[PDB]
Amino acid sequence: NIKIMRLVTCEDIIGNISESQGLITIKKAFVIIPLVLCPWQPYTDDKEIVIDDSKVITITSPKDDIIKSYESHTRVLENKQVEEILRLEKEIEDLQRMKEQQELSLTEASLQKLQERRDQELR
Amino acid sequence: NIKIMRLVTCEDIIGNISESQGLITIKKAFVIIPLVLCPWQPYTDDKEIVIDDSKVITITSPKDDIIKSYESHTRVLENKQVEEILRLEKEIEDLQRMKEQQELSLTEASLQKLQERRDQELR
Amino acid sequence: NIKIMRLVTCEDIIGNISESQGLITIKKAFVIIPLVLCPWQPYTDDKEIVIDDSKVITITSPKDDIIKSYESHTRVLENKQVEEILRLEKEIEDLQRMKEQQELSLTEASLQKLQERRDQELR
Amino acid sequence: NIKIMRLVTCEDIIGNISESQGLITIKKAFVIIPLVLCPWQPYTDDKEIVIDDSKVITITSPKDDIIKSYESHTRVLENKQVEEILRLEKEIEDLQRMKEQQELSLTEASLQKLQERRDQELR
Ligand SMILES: *C1=CC(=O)N(c2ccc3ccc4cccc5ccc2c3c45)C1=O
Ligand SMILES: *C1=CC(=O)N(c2ccc3ccc4cccc5ccc2c3c45)C1=O
Ligand SMILES: *C1=CC(=O)N(c2ccc3ccc4cccc5ccc2c3c45)C1=O
Ligand SMILES: *C1=CC(=O)N(c2ccc3ccc4cccc5ccc2c3c45)C1=O
Ligand SMILES: *C1=CC(=O)N(c2ccc3ccc4cccc5ccc2c3c45)C1=O
Ligand SMILES: *C1=CC(=O)N(c2ccc3ccc4cccc5ccc2c3c45)C1=O
Ligand SMILES: *C1=CC(=O)N(c2ccc3ccc4cccc5ccc2c3c45)C1=O
Ligand SMILES: *C1=CC(=O)N(c2ccc3ccc4cccc5ccc2c3c45)C1=O
Repeated sequence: NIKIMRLVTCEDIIGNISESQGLITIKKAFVIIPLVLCPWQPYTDDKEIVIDDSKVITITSPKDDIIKSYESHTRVLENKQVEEILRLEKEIEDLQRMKEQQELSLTEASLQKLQERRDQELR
Repeated sequence: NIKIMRLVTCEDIIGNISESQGLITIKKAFVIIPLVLCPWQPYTDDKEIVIDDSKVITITSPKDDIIKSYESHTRVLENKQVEEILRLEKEIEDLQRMKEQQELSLTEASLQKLQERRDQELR
Repeated sequence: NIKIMRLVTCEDIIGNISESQGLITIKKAFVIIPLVLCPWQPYTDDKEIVIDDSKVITITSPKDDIIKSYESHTRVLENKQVEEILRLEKEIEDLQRMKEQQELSLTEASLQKLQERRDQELR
Repeated sequence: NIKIMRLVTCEDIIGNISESQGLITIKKAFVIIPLVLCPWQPYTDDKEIVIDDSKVITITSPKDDIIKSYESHTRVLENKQVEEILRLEKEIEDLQRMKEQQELSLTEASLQKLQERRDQELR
């Protein structure tokens, strides 16, 4: 149910909406800058945002081109996210392996000092 | 038993030595460059190195200043190693936490695609 | 309950909120300038601010990084406040001591004139 | 059994070694230039080189990074060799085909003269 929302604060946002008796929920909202798509709330990790219907100006069905652009944007963002996750996987694996290798070639007294220092760190 | 070793290849190396009937073992060897101390074998992680006595020119007891410098050098190296280990601990902890936070705010389909992609990676 | 508030006047403010049936209270509110945190009401000394729910656009849970930055900002502000209080303590103590020392080395007639002048001041 | 060998001629060479009672064999030896890996004996086609143990200074186990670099170097060299073999296969096939085509369009007297000339060549 991809639709365009007009907010009271002269804002146009496209997203997948679900309508209830008094309030509506929106997913993957994007503000439209005359086109440029920008994340509506780049401060939260919530999947959906609830909003009262009293702050609604117009609800409408967008054009096919807008829907296609919205789909492409979301797909590109998700692909970037999964690529970043894979990159972080590889980086953390490499770092852990090299750190373990460094830890292996240590001295008993140095190991005890490291343990005490880490205990003081966590203190 | 900190002592100075003269090798057949015109080399002077100071280290803690243990003498056996045919071969001798050395720990924390350091070549002396006319003074500059350099690691003797910066390619292995072994704690001690065994060497036949037939390749021995002279064994001798060093001066007090040389022993003090050797002790200071070893202590500084060990302190640097433990500091690096602590730094790596902090870095890997931060990276793992941020990666988990990134993983939390994902989509089910994206998570499935990530799982399949990781399986293909390990393939 | 650190949360992000969207006001009707296109404003985003993070703070510790408490929700009631008709109105909500907020503590340590901070406007977000695209990040920069600014005090929401730098004109009042009240600990909490009450606001009707009819002026609410969205309530949401922020990210971990935002919460950490908010905590650090509040802690830094409180530390600055307590340091300023200590500085003022020291300054007023020094000023009072030096003023008392000045008052000690006076003349009886001058003291009477000072008393009359202070009485006229308060008149 | 990838290990580092110190020779009497102030040389460090890494390779896969096999130890016997009096002599040791080494495969894929590589001199280390402070890192740069160079073929130890770029004059022979022998798979393994035998050497007496009396010319041994130190035998040691290298680090994981050195082993990884050695493996990568050997794999790259083998891939280059097989690629060159394939290139030579293609070149010799093309040359033989074109030479046969040239031989086909000849004259009987010219063919006899060619046969006599080749016989004189081999003489
Ligand atoms: C109320 C305050 C404010 O800043 N608003 C606002 C929010 C978003 C936009 C986006 C684009 C745009 C272009 C020209 C003017 C203009 C004015 C105000 C806003 C704008 C905006 C509010 O709605
Ligand atoms: C994210 C993308 C975007 O365009 N944003 C945005 C939305 C509304 C406004 C209103 C006013 C204004 C003034 C100066 C700069 C600026 C930047 C971005 C936005 C602005 C904006 C996003 O928040
Ligand atoms: C045999 C070969 C070689 O290179 N050697 C060698 C090893 C270490 C050193 C250290 C310092 C130094 C100073 C001046 C000359 C010189 C020559 C050779 C070596 C030197 C070296 C061997 O012993
Ligand atoms: C590590 C420290 C050091 O001084 N090394 C060293 C030992 C022997 C030699 C011999 C010859 C030579 C020629 C050019 C450069 C160079 C650098 C370091 C050394 C050299 C050396 C160590 O291996
Ligand atoms: C209404 C009047 C006004 O001035 N508003 C306002 C309040 C705060 C901000 C903060 C940042 C910002 C950036 C770009 C444009 C813009 C417009 C209006 C405001 C802004 C603002 C009102 O909301
Ligand atoms: C305190 C910090 C801050 O950024 N404030 C702030 C909030 C809203 C606005 C809106 C418009 C405007 C125009 C010119 C200057 C200016 C300065 C600060 C603010 C402004 C603002 C605070 O009040
Ligand atoms: C004996 C003669 C000779 O030339 N040696 C020799 C063999 C290999 C190397 C490699 C690198 C290097 C660096 C600095 C000095 C130096 C000296 C001698 C050799 C060196 C070498 C012998 O060992
Ligand atoms: C192959 C690679 C390499 O580095 N080689 C090599 C080994 C030892 C020496 C010793 C002395 C010397 C003097 C001038 C040039 C030169 C080049 C290469 C080597 C040298 C060397 C190989 O043989």
